[PDB]
Amino acid sequence: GPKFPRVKNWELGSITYDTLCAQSQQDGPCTPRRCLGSLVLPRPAEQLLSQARDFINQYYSSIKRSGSQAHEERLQEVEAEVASTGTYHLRESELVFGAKQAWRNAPRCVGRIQWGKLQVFDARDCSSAQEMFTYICNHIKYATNRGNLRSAITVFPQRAPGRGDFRIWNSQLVRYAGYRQQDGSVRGDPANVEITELCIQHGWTPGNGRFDVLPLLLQAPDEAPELFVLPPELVLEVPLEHPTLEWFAALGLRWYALPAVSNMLLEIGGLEFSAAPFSGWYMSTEIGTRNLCDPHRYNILEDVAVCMDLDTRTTSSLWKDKAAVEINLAVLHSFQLAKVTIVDHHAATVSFMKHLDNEQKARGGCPADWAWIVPPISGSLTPVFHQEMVNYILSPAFRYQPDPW
Amino acid sequence: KFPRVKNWELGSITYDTLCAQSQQDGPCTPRRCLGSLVLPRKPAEQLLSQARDFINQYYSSIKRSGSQAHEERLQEVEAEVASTGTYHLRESELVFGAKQAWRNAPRCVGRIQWGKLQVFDARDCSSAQEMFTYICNHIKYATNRGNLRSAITVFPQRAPGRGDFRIWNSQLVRYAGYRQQDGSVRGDPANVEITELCIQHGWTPGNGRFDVLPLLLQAPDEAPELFVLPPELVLEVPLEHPTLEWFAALGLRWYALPAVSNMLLEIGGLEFSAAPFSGWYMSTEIGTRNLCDPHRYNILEDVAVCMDLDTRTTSSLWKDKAAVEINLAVLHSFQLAKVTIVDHHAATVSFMKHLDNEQKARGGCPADWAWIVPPISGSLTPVFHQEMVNYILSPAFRYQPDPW
Ligand code: HEM
Ligand code: HEM
Ligand SMILES: Fc1cccc(CCNCCNc2ccnc(-n3ccnc3)n2)c1
Ligand SMILES: Fc1cccc(CCNCCNc2ccnc(-n3ccnc3)n2)c1
Ligand SMILES: C[C@H](O)[C@H](O)[C@H]1CNc2nc(N)[nH]c(=O)c2N1
Ligand SMILES: C[C@H](O)[C@H](O)[C@H]1CNc2nc(N)[nH]c(=O)c2N1
Ligand SMILES: OC[C@@H](O)[C@@H](O)[C@H](O)[C@H](O)CO
Ligand SMILES: OC[C@@H](O)[C@@H](O)[C@H](O)[C@H](O)CO
Ligand SMILES: [Zn+2]
Repeated sequence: GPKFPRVKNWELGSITYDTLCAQSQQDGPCTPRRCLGSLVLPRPAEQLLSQARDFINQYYSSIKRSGSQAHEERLQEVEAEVASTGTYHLRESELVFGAKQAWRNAPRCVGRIQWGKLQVFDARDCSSAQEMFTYICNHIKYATNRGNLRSAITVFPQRAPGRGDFRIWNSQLVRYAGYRQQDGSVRGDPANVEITELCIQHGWTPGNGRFDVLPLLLQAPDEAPELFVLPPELVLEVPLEHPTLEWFAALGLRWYALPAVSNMLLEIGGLEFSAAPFSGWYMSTEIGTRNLCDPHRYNILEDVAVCMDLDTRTTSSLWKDKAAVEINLAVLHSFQLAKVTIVDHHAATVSFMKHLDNEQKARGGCPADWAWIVPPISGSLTPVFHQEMVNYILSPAFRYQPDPW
Repeated sequence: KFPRVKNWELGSITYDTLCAQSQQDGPCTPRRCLGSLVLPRKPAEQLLSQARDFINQYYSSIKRSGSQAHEERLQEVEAEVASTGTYHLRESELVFGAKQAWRNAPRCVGRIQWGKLQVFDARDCSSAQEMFTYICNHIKYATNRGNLRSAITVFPQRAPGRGDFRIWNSQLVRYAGYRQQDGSVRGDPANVEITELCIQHGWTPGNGRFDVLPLLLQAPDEAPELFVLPPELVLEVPLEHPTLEWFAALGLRWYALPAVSNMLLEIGGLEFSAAPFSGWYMSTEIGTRNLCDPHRYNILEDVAVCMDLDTRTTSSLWKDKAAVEINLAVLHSFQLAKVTIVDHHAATVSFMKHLDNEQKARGGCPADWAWIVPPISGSLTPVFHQEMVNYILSPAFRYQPDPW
């Protein structure tokens, strides 16, 4: 056969070869001697220019003007810019293309069937924390759209050599506070204890609920981060109820509509956008299974199973499984009731399979992180479980970056 | 560099140093990870070094390393490879090698049990008939009236001058799959090809959904021979649900003994092409994969309809709900039948314990996260939150191509 990874779908028996991986200009953490594909985290003008040239080539390919005069002119314009400044700047349409391509290229995102439909907000003119806040508020308003969620990304100015970064300190635009208690337990989201304490140290009067929306800690270059409280009316939340378990509503659970990652680095052509929050809509298991049922998160599995009167004293009763299913159903039912976009893990994974087929034809493959694409409940009940996947890093890319503090 | 391995639920970090012991390459490269792939895409000195390495492991295990009998045994192996191009394991070494292959098996969640393995030396087997007798004893021993006991039976090693001893079945016990005229399959669609091979080799087919296949056993360079397992040897569990009284009427059942019969056991450079092993089931293998996979018995919709769920839409999570009840039925029924089974919560918890032991014992543990994390309720189990390093240690079980 061909010398490219052979990729099998075990449910269907179909075979594809990934040739796209040939485009990867960046090494992952795996070697022939060991696979580290389950690790969450991994671990100069000449370099910039090659990355720039490569991106400009991608861009001109995408507009079908590869090799053209404008392509060569743009390439030269970029070299000369890097020549005199040590950096360069993207044209608006390049930024739009690059942002979309970074999403398209994101191995961990199951939502990529939507990749061509991304509203890119250019906020590269932003010059203060206050303006960052306005742009973020605007983003949230646009993306939330009163429950009819729209994918969006707001791109703040790129890392500039000699100058400090724009950084959103929160990992998400909307996340709930986590308050460490005397007993050592946490009220709210344990994931967010550190950022919550930073909000308080920076002047935020903290609530004491399990679902207090965190304020934004926004950092303009070479300034201390500034604190901005999101106006409650901008943050759409959904009270959780269950379609058949009437008591479920009395748990007082809720989640926010808008999943917006705010601390990833968007890298395009060697340029680094350290603040480029993007948002899509939730896949229900992100909330139902991970946020609400993770032992290190809200960890509500036992609470719900007890209310369901399950035998929580034995693993074989599958109480964790029964309760998790009902929480997930409650999440779906409540978002649907509240008319807030949400996709269940079956619809999401079916759409990702369609995406894989599209991308096979468009690009000869699709980088995908199986561990992340397969949902955290009902894994093999979704088609992606049976789909071998090849993981590799393509640029443009979203990258994790260390917390600014 | 040693991979830093974090558990995201507990925040604890380990470093895998064991992976440095890997002498065999997996499918990954820095350019791309192929960790989700089920199968791999594809002389005296090398054998001698694998042999020496293994003998060294063996003598280190009985803490007689560098000793006398150690050096004699290394000498024996060297003299035998030098003159014959191969060598033979002492039974004690074979026993050690098999347990170690199990211990090293990245996809096995049952490895807490690795030290308790009954090893049957069937290397004195000269015919398919004798293989069948060994296999029958294996099954009897392993099944043990439902009190399942891990076992492996090791048939003669591969030899350069001849065909392999092979069991053609992928499992000792598996159900037939009969391709119907209308393209559908009665029974297990996973077994259509082996079912057809059995028929072509003269088996009279049943037409049930759960007809236990006969064994196609191949002695070297001979046509495979067909042997029917004595039904009394094949313990089966009718599946009923503890609360859904209609579930038993589905007529579903599964066999007690999960026994892989087509993997190659490699020990010290020697390859055992037939070395069927068995443990006991983790419920999700049956409830979720065997019964609910779309390309297997695919019973999700039937159960969901019997549960009277809204089957028309994904958002009702009928699949998830049905799957849970099926797994619950499997556990209840095996527990009712007094047949050893482990649920995926118990199994993954014990596996975490095993990871801890192995971290202390050997500085790591090869683990294939995609396989260790159960097919349902992944993140509800501790292994989901556990980063794992996957690599090939020897002794090893490896896949091998189907003999036909
Ligand atoms: C449109 C609806 C979308 C859906 C349903 C969706 C779905 C998902 C899901 C379920 C994850 C796993 C997150 C986790 O478990 O932590 C994820 C991750 C990710 N998504 Fe999306 N996504 C969507 C939109 C977007 C957009 C608009 C972008 C960027 C422009 C994007 C880029 C990413 C990236 C970079 C990750 C990795 C995040 C991480 O590793 O923490 N996604 N997506
Ligand atoms: C004692 C109880 C045992 C349990 C609960 C157990 C559990 C499992 C499970 C859940 C898998 C994944 C199976 C699949 O989905 O295909 C597996 C695979 C495997 N197990 Fe075990 N196992 C046990 C005993 C053994 C023994 C005795 C051996 C060998 C001596 C063994 C070696 C292996 C190997 C090599 C695999 C990979 C098989 C494959 O890729 O198809 N296991 N085990
Ligand atoms: F940098 C890191 C260090 C440790 C864990 C980690 C995982 C981050 N995942 C958080 C949840 N992912 C989210 C959250 C909200 N929204 C999305 N989202 C939005 C659109 N597509 C996905 N994804 C990163
Ligand atoms: F060579 C291959 C080609 C395609 C799939 C594949 C994996 C199939 N795995 C079969 C199910 N695994 C089983 C079955 C029975 N028994 C166990 N088992 C018993 C003890 N430990 C595991 N595991 C190999
Ligand atoms: C250890 C493991 O890599 C880790 O728990 C991963 C597994 N898969 C995941 N998949 C998604 N979508 N999101 C996650 O946070 C994780 N966590
Ligand atoms: C494509 C994917 O690797 C394949 O479906 C794997 C996923 N995880 C698995 N895990 C186990 N335990 N058994 C399996 O057969 C599989 N199949
Ligand atoms: O409270 C601090 C954590 O939420 C923070 O460190 C996040 O885990 C991080 O920003 C995710 O990238
Ligand atoms: O019907 C033949 C299949 O059961 C067989 O090819 C298995 O999939 C394979 O042998 C598993 O190793
Ligand atoms: Zn890998």
